[PDB]
Amino acid sequence: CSPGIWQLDCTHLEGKVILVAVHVASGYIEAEVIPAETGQETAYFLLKLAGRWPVKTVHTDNGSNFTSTTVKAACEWAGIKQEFGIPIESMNKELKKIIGQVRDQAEHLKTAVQMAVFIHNKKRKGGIGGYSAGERIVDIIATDIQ
Amino acid sequence: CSPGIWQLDCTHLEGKVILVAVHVASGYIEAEVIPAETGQETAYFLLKLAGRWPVKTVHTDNGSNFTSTTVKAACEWAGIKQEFGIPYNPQSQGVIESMNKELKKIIGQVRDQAEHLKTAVQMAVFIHNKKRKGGIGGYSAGERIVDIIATDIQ
Repeated sequence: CSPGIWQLDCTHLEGKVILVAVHVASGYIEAEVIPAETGQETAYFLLKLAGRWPVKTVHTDNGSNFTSTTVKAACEWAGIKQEFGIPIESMNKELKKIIGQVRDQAEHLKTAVQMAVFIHNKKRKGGIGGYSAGERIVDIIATDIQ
Repeated sequence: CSPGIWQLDCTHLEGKVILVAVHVASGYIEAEVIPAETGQETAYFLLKLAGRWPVKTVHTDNGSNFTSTTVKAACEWAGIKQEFGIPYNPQSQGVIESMNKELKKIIGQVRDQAEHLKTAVQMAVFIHNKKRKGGIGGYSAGERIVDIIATDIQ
């Protein structure tokens, strides 16, 4: 597994679009409800992600928002390589599970999505000891920068 | 400085409101143009921040968006100590003001590179976090934050 590789995909709940990013080596994720499944919204999400982590390569499917000119330009500007494969998902189902679990804890889906991301990244296997995904990513990136 | 301390402020540019968080120990920042200066938008930003980093304390002023019920509940849910008082006995008040000045400087520099202010702000954040002192060697704020936090996991 490489420290700079991420997988990106869009999922759906309550007629809303959720953009999900998974740092493949750690299982860490970031997700957000976007107003429309456009290239512009996807490009905006990528720039945000690239600004906080050393993103070297992003794997995505061939959807129009992902193959868009704006996303291509954002990747060029940010120094990110895009990979598409032949024309992660084990995380979209997991995130949807946690979102179901905490859905009644907030009024809007967007808030519940963030609570679910927090829960996912802070969770320890069997809830006792070990590292969380949030701890695995800073450790992998930190040991890599030196 | 402690690995879990952040300062969060609200600034205005081109009539838009930008929320900025600075990880005091490293200089790393996260910023975003939010649609309205409300407790709801502030809380949403905080929950996002809290899910990616081990945020223990966030310093804010007493503006109505920061003292809103929704922000207090967000901090409570996330286990964040919200401090309205002047920063934790240091002199991190100078560093905390330099980033907001410095970020606005970078926003003016790249403003022509994208159509919308929101995109420019993200480009400025990227530049700020990736930037090396004098552009040669050393650590960037992005590397300092992950190193501080990783070494604190033990």
